[PDB]
Amino acid sequence: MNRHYLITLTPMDWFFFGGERTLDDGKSADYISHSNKFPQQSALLGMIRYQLLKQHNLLSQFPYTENKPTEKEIMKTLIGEQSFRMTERKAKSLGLGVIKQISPLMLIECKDDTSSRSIYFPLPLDDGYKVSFNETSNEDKVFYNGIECPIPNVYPASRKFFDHKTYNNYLFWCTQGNNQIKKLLSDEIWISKMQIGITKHVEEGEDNDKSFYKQEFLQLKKSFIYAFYITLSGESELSSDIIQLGGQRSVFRMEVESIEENSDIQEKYQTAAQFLTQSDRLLILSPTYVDNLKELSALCNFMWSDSIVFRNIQTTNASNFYGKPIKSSSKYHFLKPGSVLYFKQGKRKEVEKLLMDYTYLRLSGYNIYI
RNA sequence: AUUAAGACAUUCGUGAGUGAUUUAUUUCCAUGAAGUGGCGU
Repeated sequence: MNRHYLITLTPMDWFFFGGERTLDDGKSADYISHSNKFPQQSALLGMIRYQLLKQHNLLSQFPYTENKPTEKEIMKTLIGEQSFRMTERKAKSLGLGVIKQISPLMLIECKDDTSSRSIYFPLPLDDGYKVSFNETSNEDKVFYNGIECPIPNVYPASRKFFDHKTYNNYLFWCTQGNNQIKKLLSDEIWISKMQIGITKHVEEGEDNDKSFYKQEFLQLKKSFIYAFYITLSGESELSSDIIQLGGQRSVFRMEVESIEENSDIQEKYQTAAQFLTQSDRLLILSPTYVDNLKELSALCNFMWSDSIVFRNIQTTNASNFYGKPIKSSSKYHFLKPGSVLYFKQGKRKEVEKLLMDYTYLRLSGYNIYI
């Protein structure tokens, strides 16, 4: 039937998950490139597809080449005809091969024990404060670009009011304790180094395009690994290997573990995130892509949200795999993890319906909440 | 096939130029070539 795996990635060296105004972008190519802390789920999909072809010896080698029909059909049945695409955001099927669903990438801490792994999540933006939202006729009201919404009274749940100077919840990641949420600073998880690189020969070149590039390489602290859950169609197999995930040939180690069958991985991820639940808000655990933010703000009053940029590399089975890849023509803005959507009385169901209507994005571990 | 791939912080560069171990300082101070006669009553 279907087969469920847990896939742990261990950084062998300093990795580089980059992208936005990255190098070789032109328009002041901006040699200084900073690494994103996580890869896009598209990178996860592509890595899975690349390794699936590696196991079956179906990769493209040598300069521009061709394909015979039967290997084309086996690539169809294994990986799919087309990469992760934003245009298929409302397709009810993943449009790929044996891959059905992947959980959002999760940060996992591996203590030196048989003891289980602690799952670390970004700290909710509302953690530490209470939002009361007093609404009995006009007593206070705010317009967000021309929409009526209640007033967000925010107090430190410890009265005073929200001092943005004290606000440091965006710098923390959380995990479950006995009954205390364990807060970890982002620096205690990711260490960064700036690298200076040049081309030695020196030929005719112009700045941002000849030499002298600086890249941010991230290292993940000792006992921390990246993980996700995958469902495969059952006629394939995933083998432990050494992978390339990210930019500048960032090399990782796959440990593929088979979890017991009949296990919906979405329920597993939500069980992991259960300790952050609050009855009055929806916690965004992974980037979300509501097609109308004004529509969402209609039913949510205070959206304690941030934004991340998403851009995808678009390739098919027959594409120049050695060349400037085709990037997604549109830049897609996603809701940062840890974002808080505060809804009206009731009305939770149709905002959840708006969030889950992107079933293709739900399957690629994006619009996940708790 | 993954906002990817490719790229030595490198090429040129003398720890060198100018600059007396020189200036000041009596081998000097004290000091008798001196002392005494002897016998032959």
